Amino acid sequence: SIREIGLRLMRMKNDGMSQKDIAAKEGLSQAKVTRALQAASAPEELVALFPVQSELTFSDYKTLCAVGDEMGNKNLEFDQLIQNISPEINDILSIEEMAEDEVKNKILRLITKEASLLTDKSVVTELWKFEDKDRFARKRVKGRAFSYEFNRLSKELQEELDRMIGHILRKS
Amino acid sequence: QTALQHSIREIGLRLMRMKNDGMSQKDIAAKEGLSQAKVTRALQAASAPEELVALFPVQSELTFSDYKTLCAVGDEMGNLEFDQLIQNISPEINDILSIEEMAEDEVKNKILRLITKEASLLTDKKSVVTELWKFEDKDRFARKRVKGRAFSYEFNRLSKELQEELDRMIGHILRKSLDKKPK
DNA sequence: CGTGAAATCGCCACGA
DNA sequence: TCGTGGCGATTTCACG
DNA sequence: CGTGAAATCGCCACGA
DNA sequence: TCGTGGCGATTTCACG
Repeated sequence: SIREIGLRLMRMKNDGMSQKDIAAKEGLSQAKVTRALQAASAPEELVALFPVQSELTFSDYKTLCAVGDEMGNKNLEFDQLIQNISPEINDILSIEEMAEDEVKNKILRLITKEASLLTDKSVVTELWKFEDKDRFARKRVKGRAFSYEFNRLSKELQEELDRMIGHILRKS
Repeated sequence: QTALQHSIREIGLRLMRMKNDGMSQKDIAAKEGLSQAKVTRALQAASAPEELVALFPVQSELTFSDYKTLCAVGDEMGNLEFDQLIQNISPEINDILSIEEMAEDEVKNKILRLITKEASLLTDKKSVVTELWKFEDKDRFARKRVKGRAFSYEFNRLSKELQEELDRMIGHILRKSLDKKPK
């Protein structure tokens, strides 16, 4: 709600209009001006996540701005987050019982979750999914170094997997 | 009535009887009239592990030199330990009594060479780094590491071409694992 | 300085 | 024996 | 609780 | 801008 009104007032920030005039070019209160503008800066990628953007509280957009800064504010890191929970987002959007306001709530608290542990490095990439608890394949990137890590897979696989990488290097 | 030997090992026993009555071996080397050295060498063998003493057919073809390397093996392993070991080898041990031609000559050198071997693989029981392409750079590298039933490939500072290459290639390989049909 | 849920280890056991 | 699932015991790890 | 060599990390700089 | 060797600055690691 306040969001749209925000992105709408935003364009008139770049039109060369000062909050003042706008608060008047809309019959709105200057305070509500900064409110809206502020809510309009929140990280879109997350904005989108929410299925019923109408139930978002100004506090929500605000907390979102926070989950953003504390996280730097750049795309890829978001996308990193977006996926680390993407399945639960769709998971919840499957439940039927809980109201729509309870959904966003659950969803929000979720966005503050990742934000805290992923900003406390551990950039991984579950390159496979077994139904087994222990058993895995993953890639890990950190600064100027990457590494793959598998566990509990066929010795042949290991074999196969050794043989190859040895080459790609040899191809240098 | 029974007494006096030369299977060197027996002498021990007696001297062991005596050593127990609080008698310096130095005394013994005189009481009985032998060289302190040997009196220890004696005793030394008299302590060779009874069990391991067994596995041998002709304990008479056992050389001191071995006997040492035996009690050596006696304790060198906590001194359940003896039993399990008698096992792991029991086959290949007996699997040698068969072999037609060969008496107390190369029985030892194999029975031994085994008992010890399959008795060393016990006392001592982690990651295992390895290199792939030792570079020239300071900290640029490509290694494999195996801390268990889990392996992994480590890499530092490399051409984004290299990554993708693997990235896609690893996925290539992985994917190969499985395709279901029909209808 | 406990806590429980999630990733892991440890060890048993059955088929090449 | 050696390799690989399974399943319970234990370590990790973010909270309260 | 040092103490140095080697393994890593900071960051500044150079060519599509 | 971004992706890549370089070398100083520092953290790792096994001992004495």
